[PDB]
Amino acid sequence: STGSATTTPIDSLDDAYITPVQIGTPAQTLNLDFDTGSSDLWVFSSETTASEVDGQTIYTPSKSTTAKLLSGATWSISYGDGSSSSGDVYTDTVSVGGLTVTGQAVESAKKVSSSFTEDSTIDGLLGLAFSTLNTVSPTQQKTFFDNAKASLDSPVFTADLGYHAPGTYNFGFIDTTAYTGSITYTAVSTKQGFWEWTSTGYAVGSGTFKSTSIDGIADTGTTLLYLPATVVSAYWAQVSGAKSSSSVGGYVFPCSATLPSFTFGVGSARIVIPGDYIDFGPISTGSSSCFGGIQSSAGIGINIFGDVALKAAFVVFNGATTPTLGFASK
Repeated sequence: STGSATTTPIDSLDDAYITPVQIGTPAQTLNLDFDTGSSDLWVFSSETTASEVDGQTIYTPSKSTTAKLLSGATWSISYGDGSSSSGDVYTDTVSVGGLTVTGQAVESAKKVSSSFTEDSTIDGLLGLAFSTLNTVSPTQQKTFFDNAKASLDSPVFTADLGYHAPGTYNFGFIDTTAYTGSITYTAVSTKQGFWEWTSTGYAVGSGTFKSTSIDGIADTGTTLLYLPATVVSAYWAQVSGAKSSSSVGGYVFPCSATLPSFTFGVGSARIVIPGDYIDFGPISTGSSSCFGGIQSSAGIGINIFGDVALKAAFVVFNGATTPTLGFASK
């Protein structure tokens, strides 16, 4: 079997992407944030603290004939951005783009932190990292992809994120019309639970390519590109007036600037991020100071190939016995 679903930016900056997901019987459609950087599928629900819901669509398990409480199971998760959520667990039928999993753990939010409440466009998250990071206790649960894997024509999914435009998540097949040239595959370490790989280096604008290993994770759930301070400094030094602002929380630059591209290496291949992709607009409404899309990972503890990088490519998440990552231009 296969699935194919369109994923849509939540706002004009591509801060995140939502993909419609059918949960329960009859279907309850929720718009979820597909996150290759975590492994919980959780949703706003009829159990969510009422004050903490502001415009989201909720999952009501009592209205689903196929929902069953997973007795005793709870979950609790905190993300790199400081946000969090927690609750209990149902199993139910879950379909993404025509692909159906029965018995999927659907984690029902009792509590969510303010950033989730404040984002009315996201009804929950669908984790696509490795199931070893799933937070359900006392019995850890499998991700949607993990559950679907054996039924899929091929044990893969692909992320094809658009720049200021819709894109596609495919499950079980590689759309050879969706990219140009060939796909370069690179090794993955699952040791931390992530789609962790090593980039072979970088270039800034039309500059010469710097060969250097950069360990990081492919994370659709993170907006920006987080890299070592050396790399980030090298990039922003090519933008007149750019500086790191402790008050704002990263590199800013004059909104009058034309940004250079940023190239990253995948084995011998190269993915080019256009400069426009690195512009995240005024730090505040009307400001002439703009926020940069490439930021330092120092103090995160890991480098993150977030949406800024991934939307410049067609990305294959290969969940074969020996997982790998593929990148193509598009």
